Amino acid sequence: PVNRPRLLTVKHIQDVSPHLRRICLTSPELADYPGGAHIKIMLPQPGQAHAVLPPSQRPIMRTFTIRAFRREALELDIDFALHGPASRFANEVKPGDLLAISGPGLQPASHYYMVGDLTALPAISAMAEVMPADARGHIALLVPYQEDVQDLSLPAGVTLRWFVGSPEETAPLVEYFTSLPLEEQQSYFWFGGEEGLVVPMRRHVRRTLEVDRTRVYAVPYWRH
Amino acid sequence: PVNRPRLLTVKHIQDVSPHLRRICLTSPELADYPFGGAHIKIMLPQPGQAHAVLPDPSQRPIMRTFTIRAFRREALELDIDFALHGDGGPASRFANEVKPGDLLAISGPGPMLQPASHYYMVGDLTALPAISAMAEVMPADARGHIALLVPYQEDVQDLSLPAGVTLRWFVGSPEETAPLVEYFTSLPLEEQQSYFWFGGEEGLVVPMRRHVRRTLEVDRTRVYAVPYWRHGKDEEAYHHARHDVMDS
Ligand SMILES: Cc1cc2nc3c(=O)[nH]c(=O)nc-3n(C[C@H](O)[C@H](O)[C@H](O)COP(=O)(O)OP(=O)(O)OC[C@H]3O[C@@H](n4cnc5c(N)ncnc54)[C@H](O)[C@@H]3O)c2cc1C
Ligand SMILES: Cc1cc2nc3c(=O)[nH]c(=O)nc-3n(C[C@H](O)[C@H](O)[C@H](O)COP(=O)(O)OP(=O)(O)OC[C@H]3O[C@@H](n4cnc5c(N)ncnc54)[C@H](O)[C@@H]3O)c2cc1C
Repeated sequence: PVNRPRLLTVKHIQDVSPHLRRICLTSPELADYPGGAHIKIMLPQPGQAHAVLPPSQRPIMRTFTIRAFRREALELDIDFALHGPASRFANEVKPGDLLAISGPGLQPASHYYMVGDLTALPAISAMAEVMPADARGHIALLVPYQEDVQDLSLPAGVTLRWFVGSPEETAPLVEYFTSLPLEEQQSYFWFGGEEGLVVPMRRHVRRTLEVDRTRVYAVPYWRH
Repeated sequence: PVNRPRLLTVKHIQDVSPHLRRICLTSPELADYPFGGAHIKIMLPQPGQAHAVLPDPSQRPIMRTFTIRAFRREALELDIDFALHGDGGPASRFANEVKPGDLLAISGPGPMLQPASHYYMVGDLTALPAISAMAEVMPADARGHIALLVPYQEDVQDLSLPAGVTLRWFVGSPEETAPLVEYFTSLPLEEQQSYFWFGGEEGLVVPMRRHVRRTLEVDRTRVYAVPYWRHGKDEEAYHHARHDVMDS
């Protein structure tokens, strides 16, 4: 069973940003683990010592991004957008703690248009690491604090602009992204994160432009 | 059965170069297909069959090995790139005659790009889909050298690579390997934290693997040396020769 749930150990923790914590996880069971995919982390219910994997004892599940996966080092990285059960795991985390995770569930283009918040930053960073060096386009990020503006190495022709504001101030960013000229041929639209970012941009793209099913990734990561 | 053979249909065809044909295959059976550019077996009908008979051993299909060039789960699409030629064989016939709506049976995958700081890769058009698939997931600071042998100047194509990876194209027939081999043996190679990948025709893979075995000491796990085919021999004549090359 190569997609089974696995119990992994926190190797080390790191705060790349004030509200972005990178937790490294390890286990010999990573050797046959199946780019930037999403997993479900499985947390114990209140009262349980640990997640009960396989029915009223089932764990609480949240969806997250595989930030990085190093098979040879038996290591898997998950970045937590600090702010629920997942947030209390991310705050109280200590090395040695258990986290159960599920199995996993970027397109070639000339133009990349992306928008996200801090819950979409790991997906964007992972995608940046394998982005084609000649890529063109624009990335817009809405962070809650000016001190979570952080460095993100990009291809030379991709633009990056930060927007500091609360999840409700989807207004400077959305205006700016609706203003920019967008290519509808040989392009990839990636919208992730909060409720009020994915959907304004997704109707913006299927209003002003004719692009196909396959080249619009608009997935709300949560709902305020 | 997540690795069962699946019968796919051709969605569309595309010539990325005159002798490299990207066939895009689709099926709702691709939804649970496992996740770099792995190998697969394609199953073609025998001479007396109208179509492949998926698993009476008299109805076993002919098998060829090919690379998954790209795979898009959401779109239910899988890309295989065929090195066009005119020396015959069932896979060549499938690629030449291919129309949208044609069928192709495929196996499951049998990791390709290994973590390293230096990458040294050689191949021909049969290895270009694997090398392309591996190149587009290399880190931006990866380094190394890639040399390709193609039969015609028009089959040279863009492969965007990390800035630190050299790319050098050699035009010639599969007999004419000596310029490529001279050039690649002239390059200084890192023996630590490196991955060597040799694929394509036998007369590229074997001299390069021997060069690496003579002038450096690299563990076997950091050298890929798989001859994809052999000039003048069909897969039926070559299957066990190829096994004896790889286990040598
Ligand atoms: C495919 C996918 C990948 C994701 N990857 C990541 C990832 O790598 N890192 C990551 O941090 N998140 C990621 N998310 C988002 C993640 O699901 C949310 O952070 C999750 O809702 C928070 O879990 P929780 O148990 O702390 O909160 P929940 O109990 O689920 O939500 C409770 C409340 O928290 C509030 N809230 C305040 N700030 C936030 C916030 N930043 N995120 C969520 N809720 C918030 C909301 O009002 C919500 O109603 C991803 C989501 C998807 C769909
Ligand atoms: C791991 C692996 C991955 C491979 N991936 C690919 C891939 O992605 N794409 C791909 O095109 N091939 C790939 N190959 C090679 C492919 O299996 C051979 O080209 C195979 O011989 C093609 O079968 P055929 O039926 O067309 O020709 P066959 O019936 O095997 O042979 C007929 C004749 O044509 C010659 N010949 C065979 N193939 C070629 C060719 N490509 N160019 C010129 N002459 C040829 C033979 O030497 C023989 O004389 C791969 C091989 C391996 C081992």
